[PDB]
Amino acid sequence: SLSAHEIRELFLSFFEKKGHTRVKSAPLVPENDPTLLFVNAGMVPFKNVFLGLEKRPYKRATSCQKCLRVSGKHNDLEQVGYTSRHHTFFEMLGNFSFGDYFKKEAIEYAWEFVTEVLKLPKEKLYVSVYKDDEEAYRIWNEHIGIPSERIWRLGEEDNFWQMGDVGPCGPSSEIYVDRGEEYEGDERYLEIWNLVFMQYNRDENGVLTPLPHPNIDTGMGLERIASVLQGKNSNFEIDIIFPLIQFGEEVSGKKYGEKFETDVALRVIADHLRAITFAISDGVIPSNEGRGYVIRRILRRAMRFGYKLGIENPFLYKGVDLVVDIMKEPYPELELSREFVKGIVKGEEKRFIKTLKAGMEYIQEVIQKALEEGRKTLSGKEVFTAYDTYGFPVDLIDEIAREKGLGIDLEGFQCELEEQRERARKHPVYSHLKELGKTSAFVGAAAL
Ligand SMILES: Nc1ncnc2c1ncn2[C@@H]1O[C@H](COP(=O)(O)OP(=O)(O)OP(=O)(O)O)[C@@H](O)[C@H]1O
Ligand SMILES: [Mg+2]
Ligand SMILES: [Mg+2]
Ligand SMILES: [Mg+2]
Repeated sequence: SLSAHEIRELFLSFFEKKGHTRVKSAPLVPENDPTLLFVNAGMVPFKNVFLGLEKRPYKRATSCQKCLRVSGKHNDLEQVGYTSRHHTFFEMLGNFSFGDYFKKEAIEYAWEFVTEVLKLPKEKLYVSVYKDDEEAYRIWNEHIGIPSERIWRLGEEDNFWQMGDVGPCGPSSEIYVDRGEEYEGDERYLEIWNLVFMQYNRDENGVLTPLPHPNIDTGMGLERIASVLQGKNSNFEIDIIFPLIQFGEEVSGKKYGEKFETDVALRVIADHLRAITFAISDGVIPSNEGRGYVIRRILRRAMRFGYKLGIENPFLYKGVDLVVDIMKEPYPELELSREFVKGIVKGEEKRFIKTLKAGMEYIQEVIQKALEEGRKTLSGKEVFTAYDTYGFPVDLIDEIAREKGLGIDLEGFQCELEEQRERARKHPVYSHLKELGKTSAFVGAAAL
């Protein structure tokens, strides 16, 4: 069945055998790249290798990179807690080939692990390849010997990965595990591995030119595949995250399997706990802008659902220990940051807790008040009060109102923001005008 810490260890040890020097996951905080707030894949730290800038001693490298999908174009923070497959923090596993082997090797080493290493029968496996990429279809169907009906040839939106507007990109291939007949869609056909084939380098005009030395990039979700092997139907039910859920059950008294708006918060605490744990360990302090404000948002949204559960006291600080204990094997580093990070998560809570509550009474007050006078949204002078007078993240104010079906007049919040940038300026983060709303959801009032 393999445990979480067993699958990760089987992955890295397996490819090491395939000539892949095991590398240590870089910190969630990008070293020399101010734009990319948080890492998001195993090829992030090696982005300068595929480019040809760096020349690591090894032509091959495997790693379990710590990822955080809460910024830029890959922002999942919204669906976190609403589904069973979306996390902020998550462990990505993968192999990378720096102009070494290619598709014929990337697949072989990818099929042996899934069948000869994960003990998943080859009768329920499924794969995908870029239709116009007969190169991969041959290896799969002909070489490896897989039936055609079990292979899908999709378009660009499904089988063509790119490293931005310009740079190395190319066709891809995904490995899907069939979960029976009781399920439907991407569930029954859970994506478990993403094999990316850097073949072409898109120029500034959108034209694709081949590379003289192709590359390989793979990203298998640890928690996601762990679900399969652990016969679970939720990434939140794995040996490493469930204890965190029950931790919520115990802090509130509530249990799993009853209401929808309850299982959510439970997943919210457990997930966000992982986020705010490794984050602070990798050098992030709750501030009012950029990275430092992403942790604060994640830590404040946990604070909210916790309060929605009835937990009227700082609790996440107790959850930091559980994480270190569950994650001290692959990342012993956390132990040293345990007490450290424990003081931080406890420091933030006792700071905003009193405000977080007062605010919940304010916001909810203008909710029923609004829907009575027939308003379908919250006024700009209302979401702002909660943003300033209460330090509530603008995204949170939105989620708190979205419950009753109410929205928030964007333009109002827009004008209201100008009514303060002109007021404060008449009677760090710099933001344009009319572009205030494209930054007000990522920076606090005190920093905006
Ligand atoms: N938030 C997440 N929580 C859990 N697993 C994830 C998450 N994001 C990605 N994964 C897993 O990591 C694998 C590699 O990431 P990839 O970039 O292919 O994801 P994706 O294209 O966003 O697909 P998906 O829609 O299933 O998240 C995915 O196939 C999936 O198994
Ligand atoms: Mg996705
Ligand atoms: Mg996909
Ligand atoms: Mg994918």
